[PDB]
Amino acid sequence: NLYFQGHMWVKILSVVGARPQFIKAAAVSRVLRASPGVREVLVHTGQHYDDNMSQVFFEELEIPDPDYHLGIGGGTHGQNTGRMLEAIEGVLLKEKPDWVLVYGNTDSTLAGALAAVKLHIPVAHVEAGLRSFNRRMPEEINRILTDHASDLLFAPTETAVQNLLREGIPENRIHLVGDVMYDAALHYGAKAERKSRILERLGLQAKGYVLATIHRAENTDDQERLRVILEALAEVHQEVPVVFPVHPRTRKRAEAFGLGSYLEKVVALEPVGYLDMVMLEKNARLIVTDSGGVQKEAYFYRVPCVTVREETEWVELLKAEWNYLAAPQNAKDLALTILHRMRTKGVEIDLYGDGRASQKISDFLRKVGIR
Amino acid sequence: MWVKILSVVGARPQFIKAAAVSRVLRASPGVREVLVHTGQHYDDNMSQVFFEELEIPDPDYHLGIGGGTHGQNTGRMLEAIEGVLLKEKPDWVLVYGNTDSTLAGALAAVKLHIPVAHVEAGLRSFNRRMPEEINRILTDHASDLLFAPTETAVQNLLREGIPENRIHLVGDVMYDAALHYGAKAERKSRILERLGLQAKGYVLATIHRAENTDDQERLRVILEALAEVHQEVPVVFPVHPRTRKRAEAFGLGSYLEKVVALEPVGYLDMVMLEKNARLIVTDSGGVQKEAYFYRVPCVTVREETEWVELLKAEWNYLAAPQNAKDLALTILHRMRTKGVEIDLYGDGRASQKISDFLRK
Ligand SMILES: CC(=O)N[C@H]1[C@@H](OP(=O)(O)OP(=O)(O)OC[C@H]2O[C@@H](n3ccc(=O)[nH]c3=O)[C@H](O)[C@@H]2O)O[C@H](C(=O)O)[C@@H](O)[C@@H]1NC(C)=O
Ligand SMILES: CC(=O)N[C@H]1[C@@H](OP(=O)(O)OP(=O)(O)OC[C@H]2O[C@@H](n3ccc(=O)[nH]c3=O)[C@H](O)[C@@H]2O)O[C@H](C(=O)O)[C@@H](O)[C@@H]1NC(C)=O
Ligand SMILES: CC(=O)N[C@H]1[C@@H](OP(=O)(O)OP(=O)(O)OC[C@H]2O[C@@H](n3ccc(=O)[nH]c3=O)[C@H](O)[C@@H]2O)O[C@H](CO)[C@@H](O)[C@@H]1O
Ligand SMILES: CC(=O)N[C@H]1[C@@H](OP(=O)(O)OP(=O)(O)OC[C@H]2O[C@@H](n3ccc(=O)[nH]c3=O)[C@H](O)[C@@H]2O)O[C@H](CO)[C@@H](O)[C@@H]1O
Ligand SMILES: [Cl-]
Ligand SMILES: [Cl-]
Repeated sequence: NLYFQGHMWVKILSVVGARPQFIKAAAVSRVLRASPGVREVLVHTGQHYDDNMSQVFFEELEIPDPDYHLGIGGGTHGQNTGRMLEAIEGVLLKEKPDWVLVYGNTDSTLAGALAAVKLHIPVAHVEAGLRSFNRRMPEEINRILTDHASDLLFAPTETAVQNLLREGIPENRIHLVGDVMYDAALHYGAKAERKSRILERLGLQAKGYVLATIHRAENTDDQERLRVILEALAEVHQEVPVVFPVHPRTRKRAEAFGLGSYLEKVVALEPVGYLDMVMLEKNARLIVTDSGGVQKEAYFYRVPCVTVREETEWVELLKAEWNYLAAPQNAKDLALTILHRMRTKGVEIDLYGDGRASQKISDFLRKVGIR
Repeated sequence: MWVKILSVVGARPQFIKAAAVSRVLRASPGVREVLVHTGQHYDDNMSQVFFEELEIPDPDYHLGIGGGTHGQNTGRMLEAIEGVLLKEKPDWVLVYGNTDSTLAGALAAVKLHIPVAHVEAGLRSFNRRMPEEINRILTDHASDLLFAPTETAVQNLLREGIPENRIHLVGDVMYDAALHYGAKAERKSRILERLGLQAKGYVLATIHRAENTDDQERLRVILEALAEVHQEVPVVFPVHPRTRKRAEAFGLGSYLEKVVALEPVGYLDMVMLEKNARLIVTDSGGVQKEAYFYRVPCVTVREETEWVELLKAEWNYLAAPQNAKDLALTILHRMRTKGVEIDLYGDGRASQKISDFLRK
């Protein structure tokens, strides 16, 4: 035996529930699965369950079948989170992992953190420390409580680091690693370029359209806010075609509120896969969204962005002038704002790291040691 | 115009706090209170006895959730509490202390955008293994109003970036309760008579922290320490059912027969035992304050406490359970001590301060 023979396994269990969590997990899981002395276990809470919200990401992003599908979703915050909490705990007692990874800030994120910390299993938070400072948002609650329940905090931004320090989280548990969604954009771009012909199937050409997505509860749960958004987009479409993959939350609200006819006024799609989405974003003249990740991706592709919200967690994008908030207060103004910004670019700047946040995270999990 | 306050209570120390605050809210103009009992504590001697002897109004809801894991108790409470909130739509949800019930109620509420107010906010053990440290950090960070009992708790909240306009130093509602119920206790408690004890003729012990009961070696040290003490001065020991169950589980039941072990007692009986003890040994949060209220020296069987002013003032002493004999001696040696004269925890109107803030 010449070389040193290591005898130590760590079991890392990831908890995912929703579309953006599968994307982040695809970047991180792949590095962990390739890491010596790492056994990864993946739990799918069931929060997102339609194939174009879940299965399609497992296919295109090459994620192994979850070890557990919990089958929980569609309910209230109370039912989803409550049921996930108890179910995730069951798994934890079975699998007895050394670390629990949770991602972003869905109800699934919070359920996993809570299930784990009370069993004294160390929680690590991928995308830690983002603040909208708007507690009406369920996502803000989620990230605050998850962060304060975590033993490791993988911040993507300096602002995120500052947020955590300001809430008394000790500096030694915080690591600025950048953003794994940039890793993912880099890792899957060639496959998107190879495999999507969404542009060919919509008869669209590069820079000849605007891409839009809207699903924030505060935008969809209010009939008249939603109307401002659908009406604005419809106005924009007369000037530049608007492509709009429509989230199931958004469709369900549009329907119940009777606003369905507005979707005839733009190029509305079922929700798309990541590969088609990359191609759509890459080639847009402008992106209008209330998504977190999409704001970032627009910048990756150096496409201008409008965020239809009263705030963003991703403030560096505003400072760099790649992003611009426009709250949905009236349709005329929203539309005018969109058309004006279609002519803009931000400044050249390198945000979100080197595309290897996944490797940093894996390295930090493996070397923390038994406290 | 009128204001609706829904209160969530699960366990014994929450009933006691609720009693103080309830009496004042109910009596207050422009206020309905709805009371939700999660079911976390359910034995008659941990729950009904408090409603009855403290004349707490019947809970509008009894969820009947208890006896399971953290994840079962909390996740079920979360769903069940939310259901009631959807029905009642209060202006404020009120939580107390730091049980699994506390967290479920806060979390149920904040996702419905109902303002949450934390009664007894900002206490910190800095021991993140305690399920109660997590409960309070998360509850505090989910709350809109923070009723701190001490300057330390104010400081703890500011250091975690919680804004000062949300923090009110109101003292301790458990002081209110002690003052209000003191006379009834005097009139109605016959527990000294029943147990054959004389005033200042025994030590009072309670023990129930998870780190003391789930850990066999810690639990053994404690029970062994108390049995040694009892040889010198009788030890009176109302045993938390968790503690009873863990002691039976680890085969330490016999130590309970070597002191004056009791089932858990009512508040009135407890006040009488506390008042008349030579010294109190506990790992309870509330009992360490109460010993101070009755100028009875306290020994706290833990590595830390949230109530650090009780150490500062020499009314309370830490004794971690490392060694049965070291613990027995520390207990016996603290018996004839006393702390300095100082007023902690306010004027006994913490509840009315609380009530005023809510109405305004
Ligand atoms: C506002 C907010 O809190 N957001 C949180 C939220 O994410 P988010 O708002 O980005 O959700 P979302 O837009 O559904 O997904 C985008 C992805 O879908 C792809 N995407 C989008 C549409 C589509 O049809 N196809 C497709 O592939 C896009 O290419 C893109 O890769 O949940 C996340 C999570 O917990 O992990 C948190 O990290 C977020 N926190 C932050 C701060 O961004
Ligand atoms: C350490 C810890 O986290 N503790 C938290 C915990 O309380 P605690 O540890 O005091 O539990 P506990 O000792 O059963 O009750 C004592 C009462 O029972 C009475 N008591 C006691 C024994 C008895 O037989 N009869 C009786 O009437 C006594 O007279 C006394 O009035 O739950 C509380 C809650 O969530 O509201 C938190 O505020 C506490 N946080 C703090 C910081 O003290
Ligand atoms: C509270 C929470 O965790 N919110 C997140 C959730 O929003 P999202 O709106 O998806 O939140 P939910 O998981 O509660 O789903 C809401 C509703 O969408 C419908 N539905 C959802 C999924 C599905 O596959 N099919 C379906 O029809 C159901 O009616 C369901 O009740 O995921 C988004 C990513 O896309 C995130 O940006 C949001 O932060
Ligand atoms: C996690 C949590 O919230 N812990 C609190 C809980 O501890 P406590 O130890 O009561 O915590 P639980 O509510 O989880 O109860 C633990 C176990 O005690 C037994 N049991 C409980 C209640 C009852 O009426 N009968 C019975 O037998 C059950 O086996 C139960 O499973 O209440 C204490 C008040 O006394 C508080 O100091 C603790 O902070
Ligand atoms: Cl979307
Ligand atoms: Cl007890």
